[PDB]
Amino acid sequence: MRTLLIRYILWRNDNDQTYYNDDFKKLMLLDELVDDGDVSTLIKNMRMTLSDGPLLDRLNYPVNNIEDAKRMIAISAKVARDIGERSEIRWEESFTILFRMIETYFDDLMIDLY
Amino acid sequence: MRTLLIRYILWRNDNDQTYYNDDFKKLMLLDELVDDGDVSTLIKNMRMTLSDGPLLDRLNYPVNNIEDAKRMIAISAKVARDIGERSEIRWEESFTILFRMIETYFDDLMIDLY
Repeated sequence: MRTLLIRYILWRNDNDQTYYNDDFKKLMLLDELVDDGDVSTLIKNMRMTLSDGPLLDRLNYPVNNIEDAKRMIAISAKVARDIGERSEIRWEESFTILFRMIETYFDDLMIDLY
Repeated sequence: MRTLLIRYILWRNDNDQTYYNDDFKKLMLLDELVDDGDVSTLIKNMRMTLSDGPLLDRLNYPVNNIEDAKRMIAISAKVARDIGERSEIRWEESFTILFRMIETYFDDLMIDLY
């Protein structure tokens, strides 16, 4: 789950066909859980501050249920997409926080998705 | 370079052909720079301690030249390979340290490799 999620988020960023996998299709369904307006707001802030700061702030939100986790994956995915591949983001820092929150839900997320 | 290296190390760990890229061939040539005996020693220690601790210790070594960086990538790659896919390693923590040391060499590593 850790690997798959890293691979998926990175893929959402650059859209490199050479790194696409069909397991991404299921994870892509989680996008409906996140409003595009929230993503736009987040991107605007990231650009305003020239940092992943606003993304890390969103990732530092509490995760109390699997739906909360699904949303964090989706927000990471849509931000990754919308920010653009040129964006010099230290992705491992975002993954550190994302997984710090969602790690426990990995077993259930895997069942829920596949 | 950050993305490519994340993708390469993760690929070395699971050997999933669906995540392979031709750019990995060049990075695989760096393996000659690292002795297999050092890797064996490191793996033995990781297993002894049930942690990535010994890997993180190796990654915390100083990087004074591009060859030092090339070796850190190679040690990360061979450890990733030899440890096995089942290994519950928080890869992002290893990437945090690896990139903390090698980040500056990214531009030169890219030229040197491609």
